[PDB]
Amino acid sequence: GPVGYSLPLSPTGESAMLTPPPWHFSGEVVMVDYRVDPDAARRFLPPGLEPGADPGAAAAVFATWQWCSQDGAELTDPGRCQFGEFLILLSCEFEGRPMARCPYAWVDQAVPMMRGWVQGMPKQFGVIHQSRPVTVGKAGSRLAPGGRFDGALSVHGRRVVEASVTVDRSTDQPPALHDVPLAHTLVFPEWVPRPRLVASEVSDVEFSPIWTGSGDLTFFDGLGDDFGALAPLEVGSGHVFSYGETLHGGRLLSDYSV
Amino acid sequence: GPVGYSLPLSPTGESAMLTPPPWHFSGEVVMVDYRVDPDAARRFLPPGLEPGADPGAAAAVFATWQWCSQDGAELTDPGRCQFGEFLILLSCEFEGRPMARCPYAWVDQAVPMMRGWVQGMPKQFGVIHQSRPVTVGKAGSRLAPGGRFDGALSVHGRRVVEASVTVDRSTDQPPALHDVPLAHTLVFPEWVPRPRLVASEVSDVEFSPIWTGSGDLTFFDGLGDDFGALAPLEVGSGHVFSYGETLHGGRLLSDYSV
Amino acid sequence: HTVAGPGSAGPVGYSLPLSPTGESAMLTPPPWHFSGEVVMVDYRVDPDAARRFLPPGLEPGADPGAAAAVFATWQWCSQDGAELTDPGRCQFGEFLILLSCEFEGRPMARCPYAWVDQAVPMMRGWVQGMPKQFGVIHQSRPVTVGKAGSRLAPGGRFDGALSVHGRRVVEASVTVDRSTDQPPALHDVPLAHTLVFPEWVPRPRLVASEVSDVEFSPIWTGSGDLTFFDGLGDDFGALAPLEVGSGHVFSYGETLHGGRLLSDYS
Amino acid sequence: HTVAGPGSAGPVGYSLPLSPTGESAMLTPPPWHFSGEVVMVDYRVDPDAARRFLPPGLEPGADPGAAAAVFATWQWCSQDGAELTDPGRCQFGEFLILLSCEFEGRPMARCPYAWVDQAVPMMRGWVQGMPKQFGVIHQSRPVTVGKAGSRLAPGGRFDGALSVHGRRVVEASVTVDRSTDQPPALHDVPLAHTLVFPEWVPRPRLVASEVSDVEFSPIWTGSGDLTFFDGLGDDFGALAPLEVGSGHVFSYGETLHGGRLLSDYS
Repeated sequence: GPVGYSLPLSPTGESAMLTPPPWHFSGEVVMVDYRVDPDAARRFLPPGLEPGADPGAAAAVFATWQWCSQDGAELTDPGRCQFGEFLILLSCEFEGRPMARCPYAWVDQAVPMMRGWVQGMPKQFGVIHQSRPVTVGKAGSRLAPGGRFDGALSVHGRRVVEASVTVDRSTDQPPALHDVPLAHTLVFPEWVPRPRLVASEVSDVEFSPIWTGSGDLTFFDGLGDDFGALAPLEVGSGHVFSYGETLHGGRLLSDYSV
Repeated sequence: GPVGYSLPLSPTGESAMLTPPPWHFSGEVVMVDYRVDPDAARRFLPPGLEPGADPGAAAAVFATWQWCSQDGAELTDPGRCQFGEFLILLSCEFEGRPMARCPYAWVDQAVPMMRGWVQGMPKQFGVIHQSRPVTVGKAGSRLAPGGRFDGALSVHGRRVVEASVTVDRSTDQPPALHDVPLAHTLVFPEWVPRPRLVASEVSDVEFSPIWTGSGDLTFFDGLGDDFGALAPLEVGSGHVFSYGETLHGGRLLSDYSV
Repeated sequence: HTVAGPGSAGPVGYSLPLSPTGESAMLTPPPWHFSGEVVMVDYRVDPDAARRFLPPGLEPGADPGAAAAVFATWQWCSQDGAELTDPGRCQFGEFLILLSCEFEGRPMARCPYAWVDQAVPMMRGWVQGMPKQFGVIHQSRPVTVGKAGSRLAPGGRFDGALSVHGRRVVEASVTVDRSTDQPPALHDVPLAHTLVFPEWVPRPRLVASEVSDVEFSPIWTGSGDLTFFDGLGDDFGALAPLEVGSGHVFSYGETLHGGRLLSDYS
Repeated sequence: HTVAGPGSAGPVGYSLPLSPTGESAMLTPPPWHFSGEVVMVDYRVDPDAARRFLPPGLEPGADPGAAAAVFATWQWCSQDGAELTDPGRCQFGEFLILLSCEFEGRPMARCPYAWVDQAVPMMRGWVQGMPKQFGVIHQSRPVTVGKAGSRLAPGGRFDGALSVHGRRVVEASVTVDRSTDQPPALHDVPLAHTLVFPEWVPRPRLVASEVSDVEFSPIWTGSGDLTFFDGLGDDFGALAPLEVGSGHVFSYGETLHGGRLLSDYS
């Protein structure tokens, strides 16, 4: 019968929408650390995932990614290997180890959306805009003190998040929530339901120098009251940097069996 | 902990991308029946699904849909309740009962894509164009003898299917492959794998008068050799009609257990 | 040199890009035929605000406060019908504002703002003086089978929405009650546009679009709802509804031929 | 009446839509600043075919067969920089063909075809005579961390693709070998355009775009590859490569001010 890593199944397996991991990623990030209501954050954490050592720590993350499979084949089709993304990250712990929970994420390409659900990452579809550094001319900012970088998310035609970073300095200190394991819930609707708590296993994590400065972040109505509960109480530092990793698969944290 | 019919989980369950079934559909269809190589068709049928009483019968189906949940809430946001689709259908049987297998499908909205995978329908993302009947002016065709209606699919920026129907007459005979149960394979990649063969349960199936005439159908390179194997040997009748149904859930055909 | 014509040298075309045979041109010469589906809401505008969008030569409407918000989806083609076989090339959606005005005692409509979702109609709009910009436009379509939508029948509801640069800026709804053969007033009068294009190295002209073979389906009418939201600026905001009137759902056809000069201001 | 200026009556603006304050206009007055990333392939074109795209006044290039296929992504803003805070408003991608030509002994480039993926740049292109249509344009970006891409270093590969109306019509690749400070010839000369807009109720002018503060990063050069596919018509097809030369990857900036008249054909 037909086969494949994913649908659609086909006689040779080549038609599958997704390729088996590992996948490599190289991206550009614009990120704002912020303070969330810890009581609201707790309600997005499933059983086994406990409040951060700093329960109020969150982040809003804009990124643009290029990705490919182990053979690098997607790289020659920039239309197939690129996507933009906006995510929320919440600080948490599993058995005393710091992690990040991603309660919400939006992307602008279908393959990364479906591949997100594969790993338990709750990706939906949206329109994501992000400033890029320039090195010539005047139409933009440089990676240098005073440089400003903006991000915006619209979902279903409504502008729901805007963020800005004005950088002051370069550091080798990665933003905390972008240098911990991500703990997701693997679950898929039952058509004819055993959620599992899992962590994504990554290797070869690499950061450019991090440009950091002041952050600004605003949420707007249009995603519902549940999302609104994660709006910033206060906004902290912003970071602009490049990031790479190899994403290998999942490790089971808990299947909630007894 | 947070809940929901699907990701993202949230404290009240409202953030979920998908709503529980049943879902209602009302659509406009442009469909071409064609002859496929029966040996190529057989290779797309999983265990338990056997060749049609007419193994060579296939169809190419363009449709535009409006859909909503039981409460009808999506209908007031046309941007959320509409999508376009192109599908291939192959004739098959399960335990002596005629069904259709959908080996390939493309849609232009994320919610229907993910909801397709929920039901085992192998939807990917593409750009789908479809002619619409007009009732005034000269810029189009009427639902009347001589009226022509076109469909086109581009995937990753490549034009891969084009079809046309010129209708001759109205009938009350639904196209065979659009009036049988659909048999899908429920399977999702294993991140840390028990495919199931299922049929979609529908009710309240309704057709407009069917306008039927000559069909034309062309495949072009750009989807791979596996897809190419399903190219038409011969092209038969085309049909233009409206269609409604309520989609309730799955029934298990086989879980391949022993 | 740019007109295909006797002894012409350079490349030619009705529009850019010019090419040796003229086939490359983005636009085709008129006439163009249109067949569309409309969801329209009549509303009351501040007449003093409306007046400031009317160029010299155009006087306030017989009812100066009469306006309309118009959602439409179109199919179009040139005389040879060639575009109709490529639905991806011959379809677009649109949202327009219309204001009641008059030229020398004759009712017309001014379109101060329009958004479309395809480039060819956008440019062709500028050619005729219609001020089209790009946006995302959604519109309900009647259904005839199933439950997922409304029928053209009493109680049927039809919605429209416009987003521009990722902000939701107009939402409209009509719930129809009854059918009539009375076309909405602002959809059955000449449109008066201003022809002007930026100077790179301007002399505006007031023109009317000449159309023929105007055709309406039966008109389904009932209550309208209309809301403007921030994101298009205060100039646009001045045209927000004071009160919202009847909504209309109908099909429309016409042939558009070219422009007639109302004034070149000499 | 359409210029904001002393005693002006009607609505005003640099372009449509006109409005009481002029704020609604789709376009802003120049100058505009550009900062971009380019992936370009030099190629050999049929010189006799190229000649037919050159209007009177423009002579064949010193090397008549020299052409280029250019992929670029841009950020742009007006003098006040206001657009830069809305990345969704200030970015676009582009694919262009360039042909070598001369005006009165001076090297220039003719752009017979261009496609962009945003409406404002499309219209602003027509304003300056650059024949821009709408398309989908993809372009590799260098990476500096990780494995999912190429570095600006020997062996780095960068790709570009154009689809128009859902058909894949151009694909290009560069594999870079070495860095240089020598800008690609067709990206460091004035562009000579034809100003023409359809008449609704045409007098073309040959113009050059005036730019300042032209700036190149170091240029990464190596082998180029370039393939045209059917779907843009035979006029465009005539410009397909006979042979493909060097590819170049670099960053580019300039300020664009306005047009200079080369000939109004009087």
